[PDB]
Amino acid sequence: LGNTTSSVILTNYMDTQYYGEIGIGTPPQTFKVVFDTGSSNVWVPSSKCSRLYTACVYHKLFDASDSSSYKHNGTELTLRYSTGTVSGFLSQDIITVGGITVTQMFGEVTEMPALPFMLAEFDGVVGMGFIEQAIGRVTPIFDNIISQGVLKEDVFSFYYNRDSENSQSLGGQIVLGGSDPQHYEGNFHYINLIKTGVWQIQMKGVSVGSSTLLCEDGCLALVDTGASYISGSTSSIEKLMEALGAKKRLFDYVVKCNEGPTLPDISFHLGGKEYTLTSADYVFQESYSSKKLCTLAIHAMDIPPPTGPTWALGATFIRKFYTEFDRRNNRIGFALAR
Amino acid sequence: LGNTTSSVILTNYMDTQYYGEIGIGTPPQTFKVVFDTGSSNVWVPSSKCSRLYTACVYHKLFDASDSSSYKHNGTELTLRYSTGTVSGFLSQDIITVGGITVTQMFGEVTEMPALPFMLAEFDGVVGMGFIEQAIGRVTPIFDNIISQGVLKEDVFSFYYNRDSENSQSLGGQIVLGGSDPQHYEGNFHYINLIKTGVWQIQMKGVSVGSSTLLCEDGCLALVDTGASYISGSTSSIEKLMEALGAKKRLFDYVVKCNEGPTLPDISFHLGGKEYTLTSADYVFQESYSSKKLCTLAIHAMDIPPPTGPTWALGATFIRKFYTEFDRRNNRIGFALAR
Amino acid sequence: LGNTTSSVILTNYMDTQYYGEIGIGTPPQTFKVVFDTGSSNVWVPSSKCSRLYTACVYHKLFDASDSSSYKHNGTELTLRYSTGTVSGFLSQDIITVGGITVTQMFGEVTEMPALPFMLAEFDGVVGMGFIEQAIGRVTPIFDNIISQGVLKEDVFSFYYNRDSENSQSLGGQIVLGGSDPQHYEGNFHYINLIKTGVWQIQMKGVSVGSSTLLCEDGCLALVDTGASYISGSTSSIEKLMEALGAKKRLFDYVVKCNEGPTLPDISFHLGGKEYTLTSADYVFQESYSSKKLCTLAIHAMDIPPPTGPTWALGATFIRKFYTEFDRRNNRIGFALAR
Amino acid sequence: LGNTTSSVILTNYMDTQYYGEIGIGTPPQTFKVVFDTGSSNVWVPSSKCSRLYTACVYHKLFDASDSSSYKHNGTELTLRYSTGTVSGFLSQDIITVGGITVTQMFGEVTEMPALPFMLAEFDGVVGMGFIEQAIGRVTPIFDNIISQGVLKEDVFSFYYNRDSENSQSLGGQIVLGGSDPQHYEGNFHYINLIKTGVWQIQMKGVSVGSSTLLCEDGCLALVDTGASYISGSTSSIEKLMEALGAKKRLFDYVVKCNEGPTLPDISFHLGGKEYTLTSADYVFQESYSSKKLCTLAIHAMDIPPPTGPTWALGATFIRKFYTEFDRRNNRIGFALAR
Amino acid sequence: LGNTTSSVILTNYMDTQYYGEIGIGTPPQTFKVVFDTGSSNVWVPSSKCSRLYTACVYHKLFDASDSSSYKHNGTELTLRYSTGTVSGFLSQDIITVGGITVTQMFGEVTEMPALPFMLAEFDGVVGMGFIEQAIGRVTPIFDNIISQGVLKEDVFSFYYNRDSENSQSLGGQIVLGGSDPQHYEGNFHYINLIKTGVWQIQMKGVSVGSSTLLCEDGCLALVDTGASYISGSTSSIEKLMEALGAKKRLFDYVVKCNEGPTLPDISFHLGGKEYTLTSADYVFQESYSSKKLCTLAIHAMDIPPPTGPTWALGATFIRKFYTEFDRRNNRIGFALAR
Amino acid sequence: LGNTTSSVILTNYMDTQYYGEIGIGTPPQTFKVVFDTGSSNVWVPSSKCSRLYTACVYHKLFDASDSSSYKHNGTELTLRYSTGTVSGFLSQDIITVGGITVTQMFGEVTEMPALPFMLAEFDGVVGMGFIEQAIGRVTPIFDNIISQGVLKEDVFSFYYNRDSENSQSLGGQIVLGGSDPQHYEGNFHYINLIKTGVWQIQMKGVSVGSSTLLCEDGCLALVDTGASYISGSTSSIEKLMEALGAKKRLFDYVVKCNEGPTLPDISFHLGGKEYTLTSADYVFQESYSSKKLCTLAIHAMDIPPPTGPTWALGATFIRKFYTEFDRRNNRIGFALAR
Repeated sequence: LGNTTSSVILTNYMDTQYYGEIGIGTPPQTFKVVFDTGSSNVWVPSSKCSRLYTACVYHKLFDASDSSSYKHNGTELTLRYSTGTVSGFLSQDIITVGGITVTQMFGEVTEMPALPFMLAEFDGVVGMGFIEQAIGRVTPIFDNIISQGVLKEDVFSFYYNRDSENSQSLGGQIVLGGSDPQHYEGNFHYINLIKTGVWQIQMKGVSVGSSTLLCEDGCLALVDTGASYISGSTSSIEKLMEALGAKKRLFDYVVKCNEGPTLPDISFHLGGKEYTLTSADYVFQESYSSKKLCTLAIHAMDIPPPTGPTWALGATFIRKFYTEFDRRNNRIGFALAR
Repeated sequence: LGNTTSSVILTNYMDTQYYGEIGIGTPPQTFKVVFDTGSSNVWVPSSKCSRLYTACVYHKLFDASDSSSYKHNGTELTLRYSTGTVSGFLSQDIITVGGITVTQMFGEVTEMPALPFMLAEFDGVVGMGFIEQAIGRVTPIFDNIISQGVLKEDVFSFYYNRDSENSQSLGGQIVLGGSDPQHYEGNFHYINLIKTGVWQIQMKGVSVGSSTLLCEDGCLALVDTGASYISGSTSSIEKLMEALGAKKRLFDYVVKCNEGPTLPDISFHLGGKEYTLTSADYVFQESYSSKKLCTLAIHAMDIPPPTGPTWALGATFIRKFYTEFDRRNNRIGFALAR
Repeated sequence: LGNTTSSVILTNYMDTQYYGEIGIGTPPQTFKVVFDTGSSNVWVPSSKCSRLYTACVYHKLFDASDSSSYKHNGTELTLRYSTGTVSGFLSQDIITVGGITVTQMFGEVTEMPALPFMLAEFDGVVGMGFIEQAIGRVTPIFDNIISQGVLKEDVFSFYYNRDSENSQSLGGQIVLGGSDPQHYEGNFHYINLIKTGVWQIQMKGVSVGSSTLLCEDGCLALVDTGASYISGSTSSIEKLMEALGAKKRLFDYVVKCNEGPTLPDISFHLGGKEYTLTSADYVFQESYSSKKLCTLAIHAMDIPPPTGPTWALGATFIRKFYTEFDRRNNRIGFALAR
Repeated sequence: LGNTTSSVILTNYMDTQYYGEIGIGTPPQTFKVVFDTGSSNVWVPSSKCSRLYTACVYHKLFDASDSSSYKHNGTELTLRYSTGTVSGFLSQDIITVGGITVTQMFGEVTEMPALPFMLAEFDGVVGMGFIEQAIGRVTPIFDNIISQGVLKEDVFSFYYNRDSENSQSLGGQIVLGGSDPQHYEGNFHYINLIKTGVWQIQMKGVSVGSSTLLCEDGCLALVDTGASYISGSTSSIEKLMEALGAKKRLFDYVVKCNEGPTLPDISFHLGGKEYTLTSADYVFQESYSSKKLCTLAIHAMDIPPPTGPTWALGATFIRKFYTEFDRRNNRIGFALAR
Repeated sequence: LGNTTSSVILTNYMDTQYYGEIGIGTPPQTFKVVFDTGSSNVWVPSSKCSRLYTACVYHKLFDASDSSSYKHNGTELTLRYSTGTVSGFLSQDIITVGGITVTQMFGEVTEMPALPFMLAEFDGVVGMGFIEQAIGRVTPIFDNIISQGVLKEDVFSFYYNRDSENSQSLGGQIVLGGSDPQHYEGNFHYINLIKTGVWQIQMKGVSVGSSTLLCEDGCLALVDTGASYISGSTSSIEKLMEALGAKKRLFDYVVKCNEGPTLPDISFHLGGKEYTLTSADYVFQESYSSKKLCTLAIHAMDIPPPTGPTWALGATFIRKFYTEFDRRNNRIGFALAR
Repeated sequence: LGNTTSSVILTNYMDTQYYGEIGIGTPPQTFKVVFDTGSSNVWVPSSKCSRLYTACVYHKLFDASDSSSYKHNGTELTLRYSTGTVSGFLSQDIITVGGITVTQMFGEVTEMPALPFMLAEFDGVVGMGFIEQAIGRVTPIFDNIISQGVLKEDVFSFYYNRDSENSQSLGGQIVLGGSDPQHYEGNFHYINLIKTGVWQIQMKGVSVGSSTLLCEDGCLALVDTGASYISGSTSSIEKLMEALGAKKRLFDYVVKCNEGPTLPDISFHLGGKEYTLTSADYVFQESYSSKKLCTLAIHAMDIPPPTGPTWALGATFIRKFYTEFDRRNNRIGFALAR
């Protein structure tokens, strides 16, 4: 341990994508990345990404030939998420994350599909997960930063803000090595991980207003900074949505915008505490008109073993509760807001 | 040289005006002022300003008749900024800035144009530039603070925050006599002034996306805490804006609001570091609508000789990079703001 | 009879709620109320309304202990509407309605459900119906005002305006004791009530364009100032909507906004006259785009005996036709506009 | 004392300017003027106003050279309002106000600032305040009308309507010598002036929702027909706005438009009655959008001694309460407008 | 052939109607008309159009009695389009089209249905089709203009612009007698007509991204300047929409607005070339929100023999490709843009 | 009389300002100027303009001290337009307009009001009116060009384009000594000037839809290239706007944006031709929203004797009709622009 922290300011795109800058190379090539506790690899698109993929013409590409600290590896890799898949090869270089500099093995991505990566405002991903789930067992970036012995504590924290058209306010902030009390209130309460290797905790029930109608007898909750939404299994979400009176439009679940504020609180029972989102927290009140339909920030996602079936607590949850991921103690701390 | 630093808390109005409070006279008459490295005089509006100047109706007015420590001078002065002019006369009184008290000659302004000053939340200006550029050869406030030999270093530093809808967020901060490590990370990187007497450095190139398409044979950068935006020559900005796909209007440049988030990076090559802004840093993202127009915090400003032609790096730039102004070593230092 | 009238200016919320001020107590506690010909009791929320109900934390509460004219009664009551139900107890106090002061028994409401009363911009309800339908046979407020012998005529009238974003114009007006010719044109034509005790008239047919396709052989029409919409039985409305080419979205019936103006007039045959709404009168033209769906201000409502089955002519109808409720003659007068 | 009352019809521009017509000279030159209880001088723009004052280009100009009943005076005068200043010189001529003809000294204004006067639909001002506050000790118009002994009572009354998109709606009305019972209901309630010479009364408290949180040890209220809004001291309004959740901008305070309708009541305790405004009365509701900002008709205005510190009750207040100004008994009467 | 061209500037209404001015009569009565290669008759509404039809009260009517060049014919005619039907009688008069004057037989229309002609922003139609499909074998207007021998070439061209809220730019342009290179780039490539008498060409396939999944083994394509959209048979469009992942909302096919840019190019194989529309060309991106649904500018239309079954390439196609209809050579030329 | 024509390319700013470049002095100092048939003097802003005139800070300033061909005069002058006034003094220098060089007396302007000139993209004005209306009897530029006997005809012509978002579109064009057949079609139609000395013709009537409801006994039309709009007397425009259903605001008239496209034609009867504008020609269609307000390019302007009362036909009109100004025959010719 040392005496420093490093923060990275995040851009909020439409409350569904949150990303910040890293630099790769000497001199640094700068990319927009999602900092993702739900995966463990660092990747960006390659200058060798063939321009067949519209996604690669529309994102910043890493040119290894322009860095005097680049070292070749070549080993191939396929990274696949629950919503999309990328593929490429391993390279080594220096990565700057809020003026921490760290030598890191990462993926230069050469196959990058339009679905979904044309919708991505970010270029790549910095996996904040554990080595146990890293592809190619490449040492994750946070472990390499812990190895430097500069960070005040072996934790990192996430603030995700609510988007506003009347402010140019920060979209979010990640702090490596600690937390920022400006963005939460009170004190952390922690829930221990079921096992090291995944940012996943036991959940003891999910209530809709007055009744634990879901997850009686327990279920799993991934805390996923790379997911836009709160997610459940298709069956859990069907039942949640019936309880709310929301219905599947064509693609998504909606409520009449005026009735949004009549919807019940949703509480997630974690570590003896109730983490409660109100309807204002989980419905996109694009308006409050009785003539308009409004979407909810909750979706089905059937996550396969070994990680799933599980709920995923993504940006929707994180906007409400500032989150501290504690590697030393294998636990996740939450605090409100702000 | 002593052992003092004073900080002044600043208010951020709409990401365009940053100002703090000074007290003039006995008893103190308080004023909201911009601390401005692009000018070297102090002024506030005067009680002798005709109320046919509506700007004077809408601001705090120094009344000499209520100050027991006032000393008459009466010498005429006119101050010219690129967006407007003020005129009045010189007076001397005691000024408090962050618990430092200094006897100072300042302008009492009696002619204060509606455009731009009806649009100012601030009342006046504290010039932080050098005596060389002082109108009427009046000794600047920072030279007079140095002469007291209380300050630890002959330096001052600026932190400009992003806008907030929260009361708790600090709008910004000036430190007299040092820098605040709580608002920057990594290390300072320093560029020497072309010449003492102006806060202007050499700029080695401006790149927009993946091309050094501007300032290719070097140019000038004024580091200007009193400017809201980044500015360049009309021809430089025309070229810059062609590359962004932006439309020129009367006073600004706009893009379609849906286009904003995906506009390219802009980098400024200063003293052997690239200083990169993303679109989130220079677009006022107020909507994601394809039907609406979103302003960029970059504009044309043709500054004349001897200082210009020059780029000016204002609040758009300083928000991302904590800035230290070093009078001892005639240099400017940048570090990543937090 | 006397020589006075009393008017109360109404706020229009989104063309679906219309409410104005009454004061209760000495000194007066002011509430927002809907003036409702479809019920006969006065009620407001109580200071004794337990804060379990989010609705009670979000509405103004009557504190009996702060009125020197309050007299206890205690008798309990349940008031239930077609869309929601309230419950509480009877109290007596002085109620001011446009500077008429009247001693009135009313309900202090202690049970107030979030569905629908969290959507209510009004606090309570002033029932303008007859004693025959009053709960607890509490003398309705208008009968108590008639008893004073101050009103020029034993009638009351309603103006409901169309909402506009470009005006701060009156939302509506109720006149006790007469009418306001500024808000209608021409002369009233009256339809007699089927029976005293309910504001309900015989309807002789409903035509969609050129054909009385509905209510041949007669049907009932409640004139209901407490209802947002024109309503029919589920079967009547299914057939009306098929005739218009409107369809059930998920929650509501919609048309493409561009096709709104192609929809046929709807005429209600009352008292030998045709009361005609055009499509502009019954469709919420939130836009006129061929890319957008627009909702209609007509809904199904199966009203149970003894009052139903019946149509209900609520705000949608009243916006078109200024309405005079004539207690002396047991009839309802209509006139256009304006 | 005689048997005449004259009414003047007023135009309502956007709920912010209320003005009627006077005729000056022989033949009459007509002017749109605000009748203003917060000032005691009459002025109109002069033909001698330089056309470099754009405000003079855009208004009606009195030309002395076309009036056979003009009498020269020529004494300089300056008039200062809280939002701007006019300057010119004194002239005498015949003025007709509602079919009363009076010989009157008025200001011919030759200096008329673009801000605020380019934004005025009106040309000039008829001061209805007392001689005590008259600049240059000029006898006010109402004192000269009283001296004719034609008026029934030494009183005048104001009715300010809500805005309308209809041509038929009367914008407002001033009655000279009485009040119009057609535009108020219930009874007048009277408060005595602190002192003759100013239309200022004692205010006993200002409450926001269910709490007397302002003016708790009493304060001052100017009843100001020439002001658009209700105003308080900066500190009073900061506190008021904190309680409403409103954001301060340059010239106004805003809330999110969806929040407007549910903002609390504001009450003004005047002479043993509470005068209550709902949010519909003080919010310019232009939209119900969560993304838009809606202005409040309440602002900060620090009026200096001897008149201030004071609240000012302008058109926001007068729209709800018909106001009678009684010079005989040095009092102000309020009744509920209709 | 002569040496002139005639252009007519078109108004773009919502990207779905395009119309320009013609004058009929001496002196000219001016009408808004769609210039329609998909029909061959000229018609406008008649002054003799009974006002039963709301469409006729809402459009400009031709009064024969006010023209000194009107000559009676009387022969009746019914014109029916794929979306609506009109009926009336033949008249002769002088028609001015961009200052070409031509004696023309046209239909005075006396039966004009609200569906769809109440939605029409245009008054009438100028059929640019061949005599073979003219009703009453009335010589089409372009043949009568060719007969004058004034036009530089026996062709006419169409430019249709994309609508913009930030410009008052031209909606479109038709050029009789040639083309305007300001509105296309590069050189025409032509496809020959299957047969003279219809503006219809052979199509050799329609691909969605990478695969000719439609129209393998050939199909027909009408080039129809009177159609808003690209259309196919119901079966072709069902399959196209499944391939895109679009679905039938209630009335129309939609995609989530954010996913619009992920949709594949659509290429129409005509004359050995691929005419490619991107998703930006065929989806109405009224927004790009993940919370909103967006409609496509492609619809089913089962066109009956002898002309159909066929695709129709209407405004959606024409916006992308500037179109030259070449009567001399019986072919259609296309060029991009602009 | 010689054989030269010169064209000057104009820039279209927002359909409201049309201007081209002139060069003054040796070496040339370039200025953006409106070519204005409604005035007869040339002026540009002067370097002697006080920078307390913010308009002068924001425009190009003629500096006599940098011109070797300058000749002093110094005579004061003031120029009055209907929307503002400029003042300064006379100077002589060489002016180039489209490759014609002429020695010219012009105004150096030292007083330049913020309103309207802060809103001008142009710097100054080239008066194209007659010597009769020249302030200070200064010979107008076109009289001095004629005296060189280089021009083919004693005429000049104006083309004003519609606005564009394209760079390639020419904003407009003035031809000195002829007309450009590339920008008009059909034949010119000529009206003789009421009198030489003003570009004013007789107008025989103004019709709105199907009724000559204005200028029924004849009136005056100034053909004014320096005016943005069509203007009439206040009373004429009130009547015109009543017929359009438009609302009057401070500086303009608006309709609901959805109403814009269906507003009636307006025709101007000039010399035995009707000149017809559709709503597309005089509405700034920025939206089709029922909630938004759309400005008309028609306004009230009361021009005084001897020139007025008069209508003025500005850019709204000239955009549709190519205009030739014939000094040889004292007439104005119109043809349909293309």
